[PDB]
Amino acid sequence: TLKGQCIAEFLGTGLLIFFGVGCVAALKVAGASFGQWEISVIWGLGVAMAIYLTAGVSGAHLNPAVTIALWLFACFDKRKVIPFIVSQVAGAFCAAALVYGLYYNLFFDFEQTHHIVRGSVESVDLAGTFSTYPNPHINFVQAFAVEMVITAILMGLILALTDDGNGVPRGPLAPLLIGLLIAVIGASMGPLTGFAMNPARDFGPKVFAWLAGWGNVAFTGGRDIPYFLVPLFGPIVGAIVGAFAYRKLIGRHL
Amino acid sequence: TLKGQCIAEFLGTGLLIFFGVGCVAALKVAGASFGQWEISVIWGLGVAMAIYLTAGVSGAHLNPAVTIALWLFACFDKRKVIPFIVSQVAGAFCAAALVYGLYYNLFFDFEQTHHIVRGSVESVDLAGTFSTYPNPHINFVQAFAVEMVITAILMGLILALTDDGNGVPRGPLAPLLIGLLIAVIGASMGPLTGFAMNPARDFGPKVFAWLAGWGNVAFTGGRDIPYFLVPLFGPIVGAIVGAFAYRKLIGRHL
Amino acid sequence: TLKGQCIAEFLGTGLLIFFGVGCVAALKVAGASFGQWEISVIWGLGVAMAIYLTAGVSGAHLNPAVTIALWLFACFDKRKVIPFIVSQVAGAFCAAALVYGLYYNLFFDFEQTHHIVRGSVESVDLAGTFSTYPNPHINFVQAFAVEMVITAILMGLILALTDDGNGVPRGPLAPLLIGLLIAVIGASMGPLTGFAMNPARDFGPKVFAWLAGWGNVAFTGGRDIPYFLVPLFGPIVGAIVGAFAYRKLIGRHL
Amino acid sequence: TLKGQCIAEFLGTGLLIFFGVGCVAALKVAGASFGQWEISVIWGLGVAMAIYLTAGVSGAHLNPAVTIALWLFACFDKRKVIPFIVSQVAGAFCAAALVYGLYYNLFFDFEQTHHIVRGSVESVDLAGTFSTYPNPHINFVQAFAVEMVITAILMGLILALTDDGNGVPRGPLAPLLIGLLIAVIGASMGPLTGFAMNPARDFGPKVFAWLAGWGNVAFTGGRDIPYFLVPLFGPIVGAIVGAFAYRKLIGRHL
Ligand SMILES: CCCCCCCCO[C@@H]1O[C@H](CO)[C@@H](O)[C@H](O)[C@H]1O
Ligand SMILES: CCCCCCCCO[C@@H]1O[C@H](CO)[C@@H](O)[C@H](O)[C@H]1O
Ligand SMILES: CCCCCCCCO[C@@H]1O[C@H](CO)[C@@H](O)[C@H](O)[C@H]1O
Ligand SMILES: CCCCCCCCO[C@@H]1O[C@H](CO)[C@@H](O)[C@H](O)[C@H]1O
Ligand SMILES: CCCCCCCCO[C@@H]1O[C@H](CO)[C@@H](O)[C@H](O)[C@H]1O
Ligand SMILES: CCCCCCCCO[C@@H]1O[C@H](CO)[C@@H](O)[C@H](O)[C@H]1O
Ligand SMILES: CCCCCCCCO[C@@H]1O[C@H](CO)[C@@H](O)[C@H](O)[C@H]1O
Ligand SMILES: CCCCCCCCO[C@@H]1O[C@H](CO)[C@@H](O)[C@H](O)[C@H]1O
Ligand SMILES: CCCCCCCCO[C@@H]1O[C@H](CO)[C@@H](O)[C@H](O)[C@H]1O
Ligand SMILES: CCCCCCCCO[C@@H]1O[C@H](CO)[C@@H](O)[C@H](O)[C@H]1O
Ligand SMILES: CCCCCCCCO[C@@H]1O[C@H](CO)[C@@H](O)[C@H](O)[C@H]1O
Ligand SMILES: CCCCCCCCO[C@@H]1O[C@H](CO)[C@@H](O)[C@H](O)[C@H]1O
Repeated sequence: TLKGQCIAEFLGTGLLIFFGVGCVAALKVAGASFGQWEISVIWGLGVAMAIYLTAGVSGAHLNPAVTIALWLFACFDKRKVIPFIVSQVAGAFCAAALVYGLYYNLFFDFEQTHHIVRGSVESVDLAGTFSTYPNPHINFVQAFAVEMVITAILMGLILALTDDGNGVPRGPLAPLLIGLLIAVIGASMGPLTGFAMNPARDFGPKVFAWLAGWGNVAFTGGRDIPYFLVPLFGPIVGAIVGAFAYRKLIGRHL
Repeated sequence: TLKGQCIAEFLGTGLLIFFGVGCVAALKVAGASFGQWEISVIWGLGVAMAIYLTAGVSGAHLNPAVTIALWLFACFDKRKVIPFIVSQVAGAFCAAALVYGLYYNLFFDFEQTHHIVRGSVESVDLAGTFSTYPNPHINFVQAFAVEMVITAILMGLILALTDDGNGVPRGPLAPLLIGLLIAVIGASMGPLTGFAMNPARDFGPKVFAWLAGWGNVAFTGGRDIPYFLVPLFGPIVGAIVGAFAYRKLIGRHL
Repeated sequence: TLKGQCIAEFLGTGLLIFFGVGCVAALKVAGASFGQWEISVIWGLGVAMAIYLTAGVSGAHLNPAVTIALWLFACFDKRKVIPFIVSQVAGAFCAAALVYGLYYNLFFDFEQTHHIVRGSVESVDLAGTFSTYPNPHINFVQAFAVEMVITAILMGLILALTDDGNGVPRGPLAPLLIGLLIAVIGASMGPLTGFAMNPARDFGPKVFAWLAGWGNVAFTGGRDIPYFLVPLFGPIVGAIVGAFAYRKLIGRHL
Repeated sequence: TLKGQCIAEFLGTGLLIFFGVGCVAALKVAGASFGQWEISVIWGLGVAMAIYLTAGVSGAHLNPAVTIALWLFACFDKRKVIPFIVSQVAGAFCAAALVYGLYYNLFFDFEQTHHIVRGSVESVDLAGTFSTYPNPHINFVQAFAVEMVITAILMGLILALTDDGNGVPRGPLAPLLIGLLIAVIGASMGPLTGFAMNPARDFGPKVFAWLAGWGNVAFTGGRDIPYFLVPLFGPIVGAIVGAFAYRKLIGRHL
């Protein structure tokens, strides 16, 4: 039932944000030792678990860019596109709230200790706990290209890993492999834009940080062009290219 | 036979405490370099091995919260609930003793070198080798919510990973995936309460540290409200919610 | 179709260079925390994904040394040897360009900040982002022996992991295991020559760095004997030994 | 054929020493960043590959303690016990020589730079590249207990992971899981005695270091009681206990 699938998409998306935002909070306000690889593998494995939990019900999109691409290139029912997307964004938002609630005290003590004013340009770093912001050395267009390229890779490899007509079927290994895929993308490209690749994963938590005291910088990242636009459209404009490229360059040759 | 299952639960629970408490001892008194992720993945993989060793005999609960939840939502024989729980706690206690016995000299030389009085409030850090204690910035109720939420997630995902009617069956991959699940929980939430999620895993070693010279602080953690209560009830009150949530939100939609 | 296989070899080789060169760029110009193991596992998993993507089409050589060895010991069609090799080198070259394009600004700001003249002997370190260079303490012949030994091991274990007549078939696990194989080679021998083991993986990006401003040092590494020769021939002269050794010492005993 | 099995045991044992001793050399003389977990996982995965390579031919013992235990509790042909053990020790010795040959220059430059006299008590640290030595805070008997306990665990879990009558068969996952088992043992107990658990893995390289200039300390570790005895007998006296415990406590209940 659609209602059951929307619930799964809500829970699955919330689950990966819980693990994801959770580990970044540990790094930022709990002093945990996490390198780029550790942060990336935790996000990836977190995603794998979310897939294992919801694949049997909704098919585990847990990503608006993936839903839209599967609609355009996988015959996914267009009537379920918006219901899935609203569920994904709602789950991400709620999970972000839950993580903030559990780490609550550490956020305030860190801001107090380091004299950080939440909502200021300097608080964007802590806001990074919830969503993505661009590397200091790159601009809007450059950040957009990054998200576009990595999401295309994400979509393309998701199709390849789940395409049973491509080599030996992965079976139950598929979700795990998708998690490791996210891990290598995060390790190789993460320093540039925080490998968002998912509109729900970014906007939901951004809206929460906005409500929790970070204000407008949660959306702009302290940049002239409001940054939230990149994690919103770059992934969509990227998953479509990825899906297209797979069928034309790999599938059409299987 | 029940006697055979209690032996397996004793060994399995002891095995994961051996690996778990062992790596934390290495970190604390042997100067090993371990970040939050490393500590978490070792605990998780340690649990996976314990499952591989005992699943075929007892079903590998190795956790009182899991036993009680499987009794309430999986038709697990109620007559085996207490026998399993006593075996789990006894195994955890013994393994803790074994690890202390192997690292014995390093404990005393570390305390001597750093002028630490075992049993004092400052020795709670070393006591952390055996069991869990709350992050300095959070209190009793906050720590209780953490354990409740993560154990619910643990139970829920354990059911999802072992539910063959949910997507493609994991088969022999299940235990490993459960280990990785524990790893991501430990990495994302571990800095808050040491992701106990298991009454036997915490109480058994706490009782040992109590007997080995840490005294009352082993139970209180140096807090007004005796901390041991959290790792004792939070997990139980959490595994039940998790089990419930799975059947109602995911299973009922498969 | 051969055209379809050359496209897959181009994409697959480009994919592993993207992830590989990407993570090294993060380490060198983005300040990411990556140890030898992290760098090695990312390269390995990156290779695994490239295999999953192309195995079903071309068989996933993604390495000139592997193509030549499979031709000499696996009846691989000799008419496809050169088409595969040109595709592999072209894909590696293009991916290197793409990674440089995404990290563009970080390269210049790093060189500016650390007063590094691109093209100078001191810029060889940054050039290391794209390809391999020898450890300061070893010379040409020593570096050649390293690449020869590790590629022989690579080829031999690739055959063993994919040989269904050897123990229990790995099935869909094969690519992942090959990735982990590369990871352990990189961790144990990587500090010596950057575990190139693949002519396309090294020459393509070297030619790019040459064109992007590093000049002649991209090829020589600042050594009397032009270093590029080692990653070019050592792997070939090594994959053949490895393939030979497998059939004679292991296969002939199955 | 026995000759073919002895060759596989020689190669397999040599392979894991190559990866193992290789990564420790990187850490000690090549300045690579490796924590206890990284070193442990590399050794483990290295062992997994050695198993994948030789399991189909010899059954992949690659360890005298395992051969002897399988003879006493698995009906392994006693006529092949000594031939296997000589092959294991010879392979370990040769691999150690090969690793030293590839890292040759780094050893001398490190000793020169840090004014270390090879053969002196202070050179035992570098000798640690090849084999195991006890933690400064523990003595002979304590080190013996460690090796005994961990090898018993090793043997017992190897039997459990390969016992198809125990839960869902692992199939091709078995070797990998055994590698991860070694990884968690190394992470939790490695700081105490270098988790030798294998007479061939320790004696062979010790004999090499002895011949390569470390002299008598290679065998004694600079201790009154010659240390080499522990990695020699502790594992044997431990694998037997482990094998026994498995059949009596787990197998007899399947
Ligand atoms: C299983 C799903 C449970 C969802 C619980 C959501 C709990 C939200 O948590 C709450 O969020 C508030 C706003 O950020 C904070 O101010 C509170 O301190 C916090 O407890
Ligand atoms: C599940 C629904 C959660 C809704 C968002 C609640 C966020 C509460 O968060 C609070 O917001 C206040 C106003 O910004 C801030 O001043 C506080 O510091 C912050 O704790
Ligand atoms: C699913 C995502 C839909 C996003 C629709 C656009 C939401 C824009 O949101 C708006 O962004 C501005 C940024 O400066 C702010 O000034 C506004 O307060 C904020 O509400
Ligand atoms: C296979 C299971 C073996 C269980 C052996 C338990 C060994 C306990 O070990 C002992 O514990 C004592 C109390 O902590 C210490 O004082 C001793 O030094 C130590 O050797
Ligand atoms: C397997 C059964 C083990 C029972 C617990 C034995 C713990 C012994 O441990 C010892 O306890 C003494 C009293 O606290 C302390 O003074 C010592 O420092 C400590 O080594
Ligand atoms: C399976 C777990 C059952 C636990 C039952 C409660 C055990 C309480 O244990 C008690 O805790 C107090 C804490 O300050 C101490 O003062 C006591 O000495 C100690 O025995
Ligand atoms: C899906 C495959 C897309 C291939 C795109 C290749 C893009 C190359 O990228 C370009 O490379 C130039 C030379 O290094 C740089 O100067 C540019 O700044 C960069 O954008
Ligand atoms: C996909 C085809 C890419 C072809 C290579 C383009 C490399 C452009 O790279 C540019 O090269 C210039 C000349 O070396 C340098 O001076 C610049 O600093 C560099 O950005
Ligand atoms: C598939 C790989 C084929 C490689 C063929 C040899 C290419 C050599 O390339 C040459 O190397 C010299 C190094 O100093 C340079 O001086 C030249 O400018 C460069 O073009
Ligand atoms: C595939 C198996 C190849 C085995 C090759 C063994 C090579 C030994 O290597 C040699 O060892 C000597 C003694 O340590 C050193 O002095 C030499 O420098 C080194 O090259
Ligand atoms: C494969 C057979 C290898 C046999 C062992 C050769 C070890 C050579 O190693 C050499 O040994 C000399 C004597 O100790 C030392 O003085 C040198 O420093 C050392 O390089
Ligand atoms: C398979 C392993 C068999 C080992 C048999 C015992 C080998 C002992 O070896 C001996 O050890 C002594 C240690 O101080 C040295 O003095 C000798 O030079 C050395 O040859």
